Amino acid sequence: QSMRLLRASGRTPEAVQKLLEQGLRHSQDLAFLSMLNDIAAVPATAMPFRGYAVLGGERGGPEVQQVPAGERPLWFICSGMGTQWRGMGLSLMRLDRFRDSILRSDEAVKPFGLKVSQLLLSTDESTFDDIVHSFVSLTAIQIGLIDLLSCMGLRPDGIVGHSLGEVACGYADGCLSQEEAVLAAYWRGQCIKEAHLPPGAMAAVGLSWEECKQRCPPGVVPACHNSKDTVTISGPQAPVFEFVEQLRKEGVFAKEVRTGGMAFHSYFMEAIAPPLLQELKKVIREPKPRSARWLSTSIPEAQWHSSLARTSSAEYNVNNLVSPVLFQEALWHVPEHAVVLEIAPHALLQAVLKRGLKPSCTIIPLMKKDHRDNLEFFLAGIGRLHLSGIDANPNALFPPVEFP
Repeated sequence: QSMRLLRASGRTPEAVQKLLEQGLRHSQDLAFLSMLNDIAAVPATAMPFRGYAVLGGERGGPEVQQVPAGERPLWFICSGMGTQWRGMGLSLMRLDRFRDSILRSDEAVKPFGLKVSQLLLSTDESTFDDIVHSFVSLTAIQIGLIDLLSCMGLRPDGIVGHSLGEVACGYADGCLSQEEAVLAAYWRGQCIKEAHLPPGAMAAVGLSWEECKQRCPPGVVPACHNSKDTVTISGPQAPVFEFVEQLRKEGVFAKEVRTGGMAFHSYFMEAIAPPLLQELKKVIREPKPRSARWLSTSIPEAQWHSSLARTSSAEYNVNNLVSPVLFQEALWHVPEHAVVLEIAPHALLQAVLKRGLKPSCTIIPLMKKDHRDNLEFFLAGIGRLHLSGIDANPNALFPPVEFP
């Protein structure tokens, strides 16, 4: 499985192009490429032009640009809202560190008879229609992506999650373990499955959160504060569709969100809190404290200096399911020149992230739903870190090659 990321640096664009050209004409010499990648670690101060190319496959045209001087902070965004699709991650399964993560996850769900790998390796179009399947798979993949990133020594300066994403976030913050985090996905899924709730629904709507609060029919609530003029509403299905229709009729923006007839982050879920709280309290014994890096979207800023806030307990994670997603409010804290990575099997939030952030923020997705080959895509993403001054050596992602 030849494909490699090559990164380059130099005091002139032409230096980098020439460099990339050489790697291209030595595509199959891994010892050589590994060397080139070690070389590229050079301050913009010294060598203000950086470039990259993914050798193997064809998103492989080179990218070169001038890097600006200085420190840029790295931010992890973990998506959650339904980023599932038939064949997630088989793409990335070629990276041993990734495959090893997922198998390590399988270990956590060996009981309950579920193989996340079997799930991903599956080929049934209905396979991810199951809530528990999706939930675990989503979180599995996020952990994998996190592990890939961490192997290149990438420590995030800030972490922000969205619904289920706050589980991944815990893992990223080193609050939850792989075992802990994966079961959190499982139980959250299982408790819901078992509940057999009425028919619910959710919808993205181009009103303000306040306007949403006011204009909302009874039983239908604002659920996710995605941006300043985008909010996902949530409640019993009948009225959710009725609302989205009236809204379209009057030229507001209004896109259904597939969620399996479910009203998440609403009173509906309140039913499932006590069972979930039970199970999770078993899984997260001696809960760990959350760091200042990890901004919470379940709890609002004002009650952050708080006990529920203090740690990522079963109490914290149950609250997440019930409480609304205060995402935009967290985004407000991401600084001006942040590099931001969407950690998710699909980059659903790219739109909202771009919208709720500034030209000087750089936003990098790591996977695209149904992409020809997500390794290429992910590698490209890693290339983009280079172009943005972040030091991330791809050599780490592949087997070593010393002494030819």
